[PDB]
Amino acid sequence: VANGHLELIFGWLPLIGELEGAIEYAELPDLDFIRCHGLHTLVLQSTPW
Amino acid sequence: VANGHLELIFGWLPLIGELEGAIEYAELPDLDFIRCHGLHTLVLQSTPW
Repeated sequence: VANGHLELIFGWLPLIGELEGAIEYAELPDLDFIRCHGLHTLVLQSTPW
Repeated sequence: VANGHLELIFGWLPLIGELEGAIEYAELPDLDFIRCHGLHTLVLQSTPW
């Protein structure tokens, strides 16, 4: 049983490395930019014709 | 007695012939063969879906 379990652990080892490498892919500081806009008006004067 | 025992042993002689023949028959070198099998396995991995 010991020889069968040690072999399985050894075979597991590389997948753990791949998963760890994938973990580092999540902490990459990358993003974009957000924008907004605002307007307002004020009627001044008016007259008929 | 000297003649009777001689006749008796001469009559016993032939039986020793077939007895030695059977003894030789018991030494005949013969035999058959034996053959077997076997199998060991090991799981690799698994994931959900």
